[PDB]
Amino acid sequence: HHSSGLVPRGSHMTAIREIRLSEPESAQAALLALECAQRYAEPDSADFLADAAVLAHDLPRAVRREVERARLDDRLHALVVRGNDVDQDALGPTPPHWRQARTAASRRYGFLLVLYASLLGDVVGWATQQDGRVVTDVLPIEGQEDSQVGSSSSVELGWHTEDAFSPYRADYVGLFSLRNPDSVATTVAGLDPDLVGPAVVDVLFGERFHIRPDNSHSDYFAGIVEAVENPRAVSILRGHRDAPQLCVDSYFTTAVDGDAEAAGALDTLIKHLGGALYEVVLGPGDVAFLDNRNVVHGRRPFRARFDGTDRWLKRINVTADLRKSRAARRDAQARVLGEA
Amino acid sequence: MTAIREIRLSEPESAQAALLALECAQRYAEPDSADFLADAAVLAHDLPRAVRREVERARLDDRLHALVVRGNDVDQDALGPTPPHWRQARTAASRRYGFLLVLYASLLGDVVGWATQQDGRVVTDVLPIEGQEDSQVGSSSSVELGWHTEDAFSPYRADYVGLFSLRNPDSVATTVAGLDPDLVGPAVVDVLFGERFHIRPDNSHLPTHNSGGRLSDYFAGIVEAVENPRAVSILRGHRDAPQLCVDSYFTTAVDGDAEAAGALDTLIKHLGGALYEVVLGPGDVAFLDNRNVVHGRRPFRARFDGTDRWLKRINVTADLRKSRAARRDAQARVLGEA
Ligand SMILES: O=C(O)CCC(=O)C(=O)O
Ligand SMILES: O=C(O)CCC(=O)C(=O)O
Ligand SMILES: [Fe+3]
Repeated sequence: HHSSGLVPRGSHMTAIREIRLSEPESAQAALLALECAQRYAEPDSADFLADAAVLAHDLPRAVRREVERARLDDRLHALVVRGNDVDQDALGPTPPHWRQARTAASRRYGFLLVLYASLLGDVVGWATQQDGRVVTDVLPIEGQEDSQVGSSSSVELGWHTEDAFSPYRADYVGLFSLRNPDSVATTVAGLDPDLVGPAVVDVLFGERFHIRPDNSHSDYFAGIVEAVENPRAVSILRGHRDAPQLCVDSYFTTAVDGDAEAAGALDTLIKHLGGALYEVVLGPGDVAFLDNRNVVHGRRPFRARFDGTDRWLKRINVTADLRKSRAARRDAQARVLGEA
Repeated sequence: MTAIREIRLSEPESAQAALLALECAQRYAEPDSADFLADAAVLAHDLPRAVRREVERARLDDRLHALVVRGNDVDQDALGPTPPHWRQARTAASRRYGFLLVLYASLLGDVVGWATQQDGRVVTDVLPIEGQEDSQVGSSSSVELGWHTEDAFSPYRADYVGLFSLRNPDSVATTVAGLDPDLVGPAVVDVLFGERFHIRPDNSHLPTHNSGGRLSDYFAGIVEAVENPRAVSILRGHRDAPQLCVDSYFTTAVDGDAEAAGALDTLIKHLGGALYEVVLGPGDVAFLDNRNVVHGRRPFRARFDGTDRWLKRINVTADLRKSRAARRDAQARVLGEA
C-alpha cells in the first residue's frame, strides 16, 4: 500500500519526507524506466535529457504530489522514496570500480534516478568527477578504503556540502540504492539555529570564510587554481534568517586570515553539525534526495568484501536553475560543469 | 531561427487545456490562492503532452526570445466588458484565464509577484486606463511602452514574463528584442559585462500604481533602489550566450564612465532598431525569456467602452528558493514582503 509521512530529527519537523511506493506504483515507475532504456541511448544522453522533465510527469501522480511538496519545503533535509523494484539476480555483481559500473544491467536504475531527479530540477555533472558522467556510481574500490571519496569504506567520509567551494554546487544530491546488504548509512546534518548562539549565527552570515575546492576538483580551471590560492571571502549561511542556506566542508573551510571571531564561529558550527549528524539508510530500491542547500552529508565507516556483493548506489546532482551555470557548460544542453 | 517557438493548439488540445482550467476554477477561489499554487506544478502536467513537449524545448533553449501558445478557448460573450482599472480586473468570468496562465507558467518554473506591483497580485492585468495613456506602465495606450527587461533593477527579476491575451481587437503588437553579441562586437560586450550601470525601478513599482492603503514600508526597498542604485552589469554569463538586463527609461552609465555611457548608447540603438513585433490574439499566451529579451508594447488608441485590449500577466522564476530572503515564508510568492 502507498504511504507518505514526515519523520523529524531534533527540532526539524519535516527533516525527512518519506514516501513508500505501493506495488502498482513501483511497477509503473519500473515500466517507465524500462521504456526509456528501450527508446534512448543513455540515462544522461542529450536525446533523453531533452525529454527527461516531461517523461518524469508519467511517474505515479500520488508520488509526484509528495515530491513537489518536498521540492518547495525550504527546511527539507532528505526526501526518501522507498520500494522501487530492483531485480538483484538480473543486476549481477557490484563492479570493482566506477570505470566498470555503467553496465547494461544497471541502465534501468540510471534512467529511473534521472526521472525522479527531473521532478526536482535539471540533472548536472562535473568534468573532474567520474569522467563528467551525470549518473555516477558509489561503490567501494580496493585501495581507496582510507580516502575522502565516495569509493572509500574503512574510514568515515567526512561530512560536507556537495561541491561547497562552487557557485554551481547542486541544490539536491540524489542516491538510488541498488544493494546495501549491511545497511550502511549516509550521514546527514543541518543547522538548528535555536541550538547556536545568535552572535555565532551572525558571524557565519558574514563573508569571512574560505571554502577551497576538495581534491575531486582553460577559463573555468583558471578559476579552480584561483579558488585554491586566492579564495574569495564567502559566507557559510545565506538567505532569510528564518530559513538560512548552509555551505561548509568539514575539511576545506577556514576563516579569513586574522579573523579570530570567524575561526571561533566556524569551529562552533563544526562541533554543532558533528554532534547533530544522523543517518539515512537506503535499502535496495530506496532513493534519497538530500537538499544540499540545507544539509551536509557523508558516510559511515563500513567493511567492504570486494567479492561483487558490496553496497552500490547510483548518484546524481540536481540544480533548480540550469541556466545560471551556462558560463561553466560547453553549450545550452550540455550538463557537465567545467567542460567549457 | 527558433528564437520564437510557436505551438498552435488543435481543437482537442485547446478543449483539454480549457477543461483543466475550469476544473481548477471549480476547486480553488483565486488563480493565486495558496492551495492552488502548491498544487500548480502537478496540475500543469495534465496539460496536453504535445504542448508540454514544446514548452520543455523552450525552457532549455538559452537563446529563446518567446514561447507562443496560440488558440486557447476564450468565450468573449461570457468574459463580459474589459474592466476600466486593474483593481477591478479580478472578475469572476476571467478567473479561468488566470488559472490557465498559471498552469502554462508552472511548466517553466514557479510563479511570483511583487509587493509593489498591483497590490502583490501574482496574476496581474494589462489593460488601458483613462489618465495613463502617456505613462510608462502596462495600462498606457497612446505612448509606446518603452522596451525593458521586466524588473531590470532587481536581482529577483523573473526568468519568464507570461502574457495571456483575452482580447486584442486592433491586433496591438508586443515588442521584443534580444542582443546578438557578434552584431555589436566584443569591445561593447566587454563594457556591458562590467558593473558600470545604474538600473532604477520602473514607475509600476511606485505607490501611484498601487492601492493607497498599501503599507509605506512595501515601497522602502523600491525608493532605496531609485535613490541609491547599485553599480550593475547589463550582460552576464557565457560570452556565447550572455543574459541581458536593461531598461530603456531607467538605465544610465555610472557618473564619469564615458566608455560605459557610449556602450549603453550603442546598445539602445541596436535594440531600438531590431525591436520586432509579436501580436497576441485572444487565447494566445506568450512566455518571454526575460534573461534574453527586452519587451514593450506599440502605441494604440483605447476606446474606453469595455471592448479594449486585455492581457493577464505573470512572473515566473526558475528558482523560487533563491528569493527566500525577500518572501514572507516558504510558500509565499510575493517578493518584497520581507
Ligand atoms: O555513500 C553514501 O551514502 C554517500 C555518498 C556521498 O557522500 C557522496 O558521494 O557525495
Ligand atoms: O502589453 C503588452 O503586450 C506588454 C505588457 C508589458 O510589457 C508589461 O506589462 O510588462
Ligand atoms: Fe514588461
